[PDB]
Amino acid sequence: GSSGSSGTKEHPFKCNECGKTFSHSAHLSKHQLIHAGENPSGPSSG
Ligand SMILES: [Zn+2]
Repeated sequence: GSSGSSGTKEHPFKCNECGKTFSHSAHLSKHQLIHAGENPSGPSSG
């Protein structure tokens, strides 16, 4: 058949923390640092 029913979001890199997608890894890896607390909280509320 085919690997990827959906049309868009066909990037080889997909974040598992949120569910994002990046064409290149460098982008993902970098976008991952955001999940590892890399900014001062504020308006956040759990
Ligand atoms: Zn993410």
